Formats: sequence, structure tokens, C-alpha cells
Amino acid sequence: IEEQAKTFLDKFNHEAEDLFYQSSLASWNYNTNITEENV
Repeated sequence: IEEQAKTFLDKFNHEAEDLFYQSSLASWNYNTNITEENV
């Protein structure tokens, strides 16, 4: 349960190294220009 808390707070990362960073690399491109579509 505690490991299943540890690993699900580590395997959600397998759903979200992309779904953070490919939203966070996408958080970046708001800032090179006056473009809001990025925000």
C-alpha cells in the first residue's frame, strides 16, 4: 500500500513525463512572441 503509494506516485510519471513536459515545452512557446494561444 505504501509501496503502491510510492510506485503510483512514480508510475503516474510514465503517464506524465510527456504530459508534463510536452505541456511544459508547450508552456515555453507562449513566451517567444506575443502569442496567447500558447498560454
